[PDB]
Amino acid sequence: DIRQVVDSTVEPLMQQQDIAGLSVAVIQNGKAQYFNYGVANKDSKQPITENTLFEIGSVSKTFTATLAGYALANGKLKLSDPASQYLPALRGDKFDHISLLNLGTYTAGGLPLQFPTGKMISYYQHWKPAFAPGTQRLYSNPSIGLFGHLAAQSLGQPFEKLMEQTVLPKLGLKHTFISVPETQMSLYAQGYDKAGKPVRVSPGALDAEAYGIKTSTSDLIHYVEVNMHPAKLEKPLQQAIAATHTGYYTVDGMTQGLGWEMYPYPIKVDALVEGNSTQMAMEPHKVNWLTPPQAAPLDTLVNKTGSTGGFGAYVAYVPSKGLGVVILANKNYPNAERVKAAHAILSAM
Repeated sequence: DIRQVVDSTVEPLMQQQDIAGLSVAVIQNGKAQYFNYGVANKDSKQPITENTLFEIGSVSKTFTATLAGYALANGKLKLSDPASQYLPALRGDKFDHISLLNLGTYTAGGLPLQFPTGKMISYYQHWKPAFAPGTQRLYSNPSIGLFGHLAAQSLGQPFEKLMEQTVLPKLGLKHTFISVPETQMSLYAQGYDKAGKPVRVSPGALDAEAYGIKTSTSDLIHYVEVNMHPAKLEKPLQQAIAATHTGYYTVDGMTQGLGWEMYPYPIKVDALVEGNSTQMAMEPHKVNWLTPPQAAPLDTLVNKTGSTGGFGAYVAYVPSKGLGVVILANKNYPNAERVKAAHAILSAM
């Protein structure tokens, strides 16, 4: 049944892309299944399992967004608030008329894909917007980076503390980390670059917010499951998850939430791949706001891509169907291949 379709999509994928290790998790009706291939380390030949820890890159962005949503559920913040409101050092002009919403949906006005502490603050102070806030989407790590920081500020605690001592335990995730603890170190997969060379993500400002989470398929498919079915979560988390799956604007058939991107389901794999493409990340796109932001409706696909130097993560699920797939690899292989494989598995389910 499922095990054979997953095997016949991932094995050829892994051979084609020369991936050392791949774990896949699917969920249906609250029930998870794990399909594990290859090795976490090419030297040790440590096998991949659903407890293997991977870097998930920009999928971290959904965790950041849930953190911000938890701050809003607890009255610490409004999405319309100006960013300067939460950081004195940014007061003076610019960030007085850029909203938190703007920062979180990448519409702050031209913040770049990546950074060229307070020296990152200084980056922001010297930054010259290319466009009016709210007019164009430009995928940017510093934008969601500051979104998370500010959301942490509002709650009077540092990002890392909030995430690990508050937000993740309350999601039931005990194998999701910003910093991989010493006892779990051996579970941390080795990442390999385009050439097969080992590499782990390198620290950076507000990395924790943008691309700094690592987790296993077991914890990430659970994350996916409570994002689909939040009714057992405490109320502020429920409200938070509603906030992240709210659509605030459209950009080419894709409707933007907080961290999560959303599409009609079903969708052609071709429509799904072009929505996750290289230029839909690197090119600026004008945005049709939703004058009344739209609560999550049925027949929607939720997905997220995320990459590091040596890792390739992808998440896709359709909440109204209760269907979710997670694929974690210790290779940054192309996005198109990730959605193709996810799409196949979801269909078969």
